[PDB]
Amino acid sequence: TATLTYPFHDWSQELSPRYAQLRASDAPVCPVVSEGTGDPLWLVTRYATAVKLLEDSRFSSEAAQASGAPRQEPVELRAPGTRGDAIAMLREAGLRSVLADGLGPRAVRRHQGWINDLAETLMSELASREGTFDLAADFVEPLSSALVSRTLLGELSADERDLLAHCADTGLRFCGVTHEEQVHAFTQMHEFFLEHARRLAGTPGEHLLKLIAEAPGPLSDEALAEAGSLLVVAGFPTSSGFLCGALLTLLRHPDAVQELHAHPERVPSAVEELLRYTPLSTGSVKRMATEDLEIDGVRIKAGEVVMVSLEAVNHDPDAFEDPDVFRPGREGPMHFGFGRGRHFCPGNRLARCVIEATVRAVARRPGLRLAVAPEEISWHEGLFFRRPRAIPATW
Ligand code: HEM
Ligand SMILES: CC[C@@H]1NC(=O)[C@H](Cc2c[nH]c3ccccc23)NC1=O
Ligand SMILES: CC[C@@H]1NC(=O)[C@H](Cc2c[nH]c3ccccc23)NC1=O
Repeated sequence: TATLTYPFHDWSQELSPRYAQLRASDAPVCPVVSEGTGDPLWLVTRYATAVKLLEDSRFSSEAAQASGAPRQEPVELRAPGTRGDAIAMLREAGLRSVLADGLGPRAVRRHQGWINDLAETLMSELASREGTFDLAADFVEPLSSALVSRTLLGELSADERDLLAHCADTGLRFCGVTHEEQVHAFTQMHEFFLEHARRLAGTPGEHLLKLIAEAPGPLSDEALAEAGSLLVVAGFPTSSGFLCGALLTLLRHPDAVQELHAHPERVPSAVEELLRYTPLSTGSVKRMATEDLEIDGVRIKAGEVVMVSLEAVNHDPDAFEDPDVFRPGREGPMHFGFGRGRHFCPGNRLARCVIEATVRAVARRPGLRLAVAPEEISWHEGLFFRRPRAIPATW
């Protein structure tokens, strides 16, 4: 119909041109309709409006996650009949900030050493390869797998890692699998943690699941299972998608990489520019109005859901001059790659650490290049978190 359906099917790094058109329109909030559910939704694409939305206490993230809320995703992201309320269930047990605690600066200082070791080990193995090699399979996959085992869940079997990864790729989708396959993904994940979370949390290590389980009524197995599913969904396809996308951005900008090779102290700024420039989610961050309000003049009624596309905001020319240029020296406002306000990614420091290690491993080795044109890269169509099927590269 004449109301836009959402999302915009921009599964590659080419952002849908619709986002810029909506940004330039006379509306600061645009009504859309969910393709997967038919629910009405509002969509924000301007940086200035997005700041107002994500800093407004009248907009609730948790209320937008509740069953029956208008939503963009085709299937509810919980096992049927369960809360799907992991952060609140941790808060209920007295686990104030266990998430941010176990992912903050002290955790980076524990893990950054082996993270950089592993990035170097992986890249050094690639430096010995002939012909074309795959940076997705042979760099991003082992690095992200080690990240999830060592920092989030505990030492996983290869079969366990393969299983959780498949559940993430199957359930976190707008399309490409059946309804039944999508629910079975969130079923199989929840069933998986109900049985194995206690054992995983009990092994020696610093992993977040152990911290959650071993912090001060006892922690129910349903809450520990909800925490496991939370860490997979929030930590696994995001890190793997982003690292793949960041590598593509670097390979597409050899002049920038040459600068980082010569001046490695500029890597942290390049990390921030990657977080702004490289797209990740194909949907949007969402919030529910808990009372009638106006945002930039547009009246929103209690119960309505307003979305912000982080990609659209990160490419807003009102915020970032030449927004479609990858400019590591950039000194613009804070990017939205980790969101904004109360729900700012609590994994942001760990993510920055793994991104930095990846950038350094690339910048240290001149000659790395994409083996084919960018438009020939194949993409997993329909994922919430963009990811190419492979990244063929050569020296
Ligand atoms: C490059 C990697 C990552 C990116 C780009 C990213 C991005 C984001 C963004 C944009 C949000 C805000 C969502 C919103 O406002 O509704 C968020 C929230 C969150 N992130 Fe990250 N993330 C990454 C990695 C991770 C990792 C490794 C973890 C580890 C578990 C993690 C855990 C979380 C959690 C639990 C939330 C929910 C916070 C809340 O709703 O209050 N993230 N992330
Ligand atoms: C993480 C699960 C849960 N659900 C939410 O809608 C928000 C936003 C969010 C952050 N990371 C995601 C990965 C996949 C889907 C949604 C999200 N916060 C939550 O904690
Ligand atoms: C539509 C299905 C799913 N629902 C969400 O709430 C998150 C919000 C979000 C936007 N960009 C991100 C990057 C990393 C982690 C979370 C997010 N995105 C989704 O795609």
